[PDB]
Amino acid sequence: QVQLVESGGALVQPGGSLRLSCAASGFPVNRYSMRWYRQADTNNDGWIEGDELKEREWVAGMSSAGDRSSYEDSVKGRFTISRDDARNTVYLQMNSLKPEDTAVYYCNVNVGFEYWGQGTQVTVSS
Ligand SMILES: [Tb+3]
Repeated sequence: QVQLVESGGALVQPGGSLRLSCAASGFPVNRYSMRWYRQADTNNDGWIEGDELKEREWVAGMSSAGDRSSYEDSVKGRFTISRDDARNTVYLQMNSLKPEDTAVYYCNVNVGFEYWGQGTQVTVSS
């Protein structure tokens, strides 16, 4: 069936870089637009909990043909979305990471229903 599996989350120092992956099963990533979302840690405790789990912040997206990408303002220039069609995987490159980027990151596709993966956490902290 349709499945999305995020990986690559880690603890990173401020200013650091990371690449997240979203491995898709059940459909081809080069036939669907794919998006990254996050649920951020808004109370600076290093956890995503409670009302933080009721949020839906769009981070980045790329079109099915691969020729149109978009980013939320707060990450423009710092993050880059790409994909590897052979690995059926979408990536999110992060640079110049900030504490405000601490969040669980989720990839998303619409295959006749709206689907999100189980998420991977990035923590930006000292
Ligand atoms: Tb929290």
